[PDB]
Amino acid sequence: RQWALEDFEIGRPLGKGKFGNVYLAREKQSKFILALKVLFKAQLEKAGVEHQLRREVEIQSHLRHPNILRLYGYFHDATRVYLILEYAPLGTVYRELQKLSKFDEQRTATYITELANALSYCHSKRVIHRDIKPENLLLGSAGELKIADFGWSVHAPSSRRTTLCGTLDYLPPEMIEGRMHDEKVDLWSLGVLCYEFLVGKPPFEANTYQETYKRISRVEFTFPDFVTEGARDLISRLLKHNPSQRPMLREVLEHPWITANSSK
Ligand SMILES: Nc1ncnc2c1ncn2[C@@H]1O[C@H](COP(=O)(O)OP(=O)(O)O)[C@@H](O)[C@H]1O
Ligand SMILES: N#Cc1cc(-c2cc(C(=O)O)cc3[nH]ccc23)ccc1Cl
Ligand SMILES: O=C(O)[C@H]1CCCC[C@@H]1C(=O)O
Ligand SMILES: [Cl-]
Ligand SMILES: [Cl-]
Ligand SMILES: [Cl-]
Ligand SMILES: [Cl-]
Ligand SMILES: [Cl-]
Ligand SMILES: [Cl-]
Ligand SMILES: [Mg+2]
Ligand SMILES: [Mg+2]
Ligand SMILES: [Mg+2]
Repeated sequence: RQWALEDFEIGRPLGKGKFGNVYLAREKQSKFILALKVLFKAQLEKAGVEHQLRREVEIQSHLRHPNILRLYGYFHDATRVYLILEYAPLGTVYRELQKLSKFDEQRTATYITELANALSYCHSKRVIHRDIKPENLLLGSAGELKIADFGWSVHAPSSRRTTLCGTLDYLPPEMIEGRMHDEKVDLWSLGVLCYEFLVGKPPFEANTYQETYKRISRVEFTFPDFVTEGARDLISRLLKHNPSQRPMLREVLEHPWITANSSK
């Protein structure tokens, strides 16, 4: 029913967020292990992001998919808001990529398949994530990808602007430009992730914000020699300036490079 902080024993920090921290926690009666995303009311209020927090909570609450992190509940006290999340025990894809440097084709196709299944479910409800990046991709007990952090999620179509000075690396041209956008934004982010998984760095990475913006807007990227023909084909289809030219998620799931390398 109605949770309070006294119902949990808090453990180690699991990760740092923009508006507070995520902690491992145990519900006192059941001993059930979960993650508490803690946000500071004063920081949320100064930034004026309460409306986006309401969307994170309302959207994530109603999603039910094995590759989407569950949001079980929420509560608040005088200074903080607490999101009760499903705990992802194998950490982030971000950490996995720092350890391994780059992923082989099998691990990449498997993660892309899991991501495409999760996004296909979101898009069936016109929910667009818009913040698909390695730090927001968690790993379950079976090493399965779980999409998390619905902080920027909205119902499609939308023209809302997400980050003002944060990383642009995963954003499509229509989002960085402030244009109307839809489900196709997640398809572009899928292409950026596929490239980063195989190469170790996102395709439009640059020293400055303006140079990253320029690269994204002109779709300026090249492949290192080791990237195979099949991976180049899928990435080139996803990274199209025109969102209408981006494939459907069923086309990604049936791509010959995906079917040849996916774990299933
Ligand atoms: N349920 C979870 N299980 C494990 N680690 C988590 C969980 N949720 C978040 N984290 C960790 O905390 C970080 C921040 O959480 P996130 O929800 O993305 O916050 P923010 O909206 O501030 O980005 C993640 O990038 C990850 O490192
Ligand atoms: N549970 C919960 C929750 C609480 C707030 C909130 C409440 C108040 C309040 O009722 O006083 C003040 C606030 N300032 C920033 C957030 C915020 C927003 C979302 C959720 Cl999910
Ligand atoms: O910290 C959060 O969960 C969200 C609060 C609303 C604004 C966006 C923000 C985020 O995920 O970046
Ligand atoms: Cl605002
Ligand atoms: Cl380690
Ligand atoms: Cl919305
Ligand atoms: Cl140039
Ligand atoms: Cl241009
Ligand atoms: Cl070549
Ligand atoms: Mg995050
Ligand atoms: Mg977030
Ligand atoms: Mg990097």
